[PDB]
Amino acid sequence: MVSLPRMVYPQPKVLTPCRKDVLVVTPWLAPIVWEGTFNIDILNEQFRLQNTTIGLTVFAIKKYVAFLKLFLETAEKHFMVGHRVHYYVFTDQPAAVPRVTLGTGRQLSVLEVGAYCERRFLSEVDYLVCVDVDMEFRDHVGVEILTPLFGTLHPSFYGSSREAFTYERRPQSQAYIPKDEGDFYYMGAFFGGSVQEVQRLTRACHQAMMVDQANGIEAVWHDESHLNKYLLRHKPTKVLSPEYLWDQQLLGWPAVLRKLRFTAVP
Ligand SMILES: [Hg+2]
Ligand SMILES: [Hg+2]
Ligand SMILES: [Hg+2]
Repeated sequence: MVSLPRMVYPQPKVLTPCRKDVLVVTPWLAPIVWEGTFNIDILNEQFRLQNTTIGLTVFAIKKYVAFLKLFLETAEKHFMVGHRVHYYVFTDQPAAVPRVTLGTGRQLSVLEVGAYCERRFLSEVDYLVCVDVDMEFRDHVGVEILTPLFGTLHPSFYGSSREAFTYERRPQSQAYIPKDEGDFYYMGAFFGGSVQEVQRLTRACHQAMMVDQANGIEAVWHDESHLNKYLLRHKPTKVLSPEYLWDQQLLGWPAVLRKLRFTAVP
């Protein structure tokens, strides 16, 4: 909206790719976010000028409440630092949520479950980021991921052929995807977008899972199977590389990953 201020940074080189070892744009022209593809100063300026607020949601039930301290402490060091952040922790144990110190412009809401409106999200944040709690941030996760709708490449399948993707393969399921279809295998543990697009996705997923239930079938990878069907039919406007969802104990640290940003806890 507003003009960016004068900024000094390296001139982009038209005849010089940022990365030659990986695909940085999908065939529907959505950027695939890898280290080296973005200038975070330009993006930070663009998003701050819009006074962007990012909501980060996590479900922590039963034993999972134990992961909240590290998750939030590391989010404080690496997630959207400099921007407005609203954490939404859905838990069955409100009194067990750790007292974590937050930087300025950041807040946390605890929502008790068994149960208990979506309209709140529309008025409180601009973007929603949905992740799992048994994780920790190890490096920068910022506005470079923000877009109307994004999915993240599952770390175990980014180099796999589509026939190997663990999509739901039974025609009887609403999440069904035949062997000759599919762009990528997205992990269900890290997706997001504008509030409107995220609610559209979760609403579609919920409806599809109910149809399957009534039909006596459960998709091979549950919610993740449906997320993949949804993103196959509604292409994400950005796709995050595995830098954003990794498991070093299980997969090591490949040369193609210049940074390990959000990882599974051992
Ligand atoms: Hg969410
Ligand atoms: Hg669902
Ligand atoms: Hg979904």
